[PDB]
Amino acid sequence: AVPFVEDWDLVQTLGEGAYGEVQLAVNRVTEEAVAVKIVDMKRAVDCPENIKKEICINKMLNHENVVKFYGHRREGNIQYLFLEYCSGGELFDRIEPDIGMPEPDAQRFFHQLMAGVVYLHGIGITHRDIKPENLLLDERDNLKISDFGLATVFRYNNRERLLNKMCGTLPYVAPELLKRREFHAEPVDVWSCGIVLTAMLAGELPWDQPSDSCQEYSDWKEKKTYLNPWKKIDSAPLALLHKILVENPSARITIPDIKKDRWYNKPLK
Ligand SMILES: N[C@H](COc1cncc(-c2ccc3c(c2)/C(=C/c2ccc[nH]2)C(=O)N3)c1)Cc1c[nH]c2ccccc12
Repeated sequence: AVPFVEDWDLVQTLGEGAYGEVQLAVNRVTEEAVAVKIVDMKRAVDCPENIKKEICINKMLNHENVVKFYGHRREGNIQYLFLEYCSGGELFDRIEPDIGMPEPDAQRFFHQLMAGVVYLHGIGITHRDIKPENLLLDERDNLKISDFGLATVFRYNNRERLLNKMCGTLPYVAPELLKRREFHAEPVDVWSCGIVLTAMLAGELPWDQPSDSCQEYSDWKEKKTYLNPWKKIDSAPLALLHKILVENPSARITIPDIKKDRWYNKPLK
C-alpha cells in the first residue's frame, strides 16, 4: 500500500463543546481534507451508549445532502469520527441578523433540506434536531445536514414507532412535542424546517418555544402577520409557512406536498 496514507495532520478546530472536539484533519500525502469528531466516553454511564447509536446510524447514510461517513477507531475513551469536511462552514453564518438572505437562495437551501430529510424519513430516521448550525455547506454552497447525535429510528420493518423523548431545541422544536405525551416523529422534523426557512427569510427566529405562554407565538395563530417578524417574508413563502408551521401536527403539510408548493416551485425567486 501507499506509505503515509493513514496520517492526518490537525490544522484547526472546526468547533468546540460539551460534545467533544471536531478537528479539521488533512491528509499527509494527498492533503485530502476531513473533519474528525473526538467524542470522549467518560465515567460509567452517559456517552458509551449515545455515541454507539450515532456511530451505528452514520453507517446507513449515503446521500450528497448528508455529512458523508468514513469510519471511526476507538482508543479507549478517545473516539474519532471521520466525517466529510465542509469548507462552506455552517448555514448559520450565512444568515444575516434581522435580515436573512437572497430569497432565490433560501428557496435553494430549502430544497436540499428536504432532500436529506426526505432521504432520512425514507429510511425511517428522524434527526430530532435541525438548525442552521447543523445544516453545513460545501465548496458549491451545497447544503449538507449534520450531527446525528440526537437521531433515532422511528420506522423499522414498516412499523412506525411513536416517540416521547423531548430532546431538541426549544425554538426550533415542534409545538406538539410540548403538549402530547406521545407523538409521531416525521412531522416534528418538518416543523423544525419551517423555522429554518423564516430563519433564512427573516434573519431571526420566530419565538422561544411553541407554547401559548409565548407572546408572538400566540399572535402567529390569530394570523397577525401585519408588520410582525413575518413582514419580511413575502406571501409566496409566508403562504407556505402558514401551511408548514401548523398547530395540529395531525394537519401539517408534508414534504411530498411541500414539494408541490407554489413558492417551492417558483423560478429563481
Ligand atoms: N460537536 C459540537 C458541534 O456539533 C456537531 C456534532 N456532530 C458532528 C458535527 C460535524 C460533522 C462533520 C463536519 C462538521 C461538523 C464540520 C464543521 C465546520 C465548521 C467550519 C467549517 N466546517 C465539517 O466541515 N464537517 C458537528 C460542538 C458543540 C457541542 N455543544 C455545543 C454548544 C455550543 C457550541 C458548540 C457545541
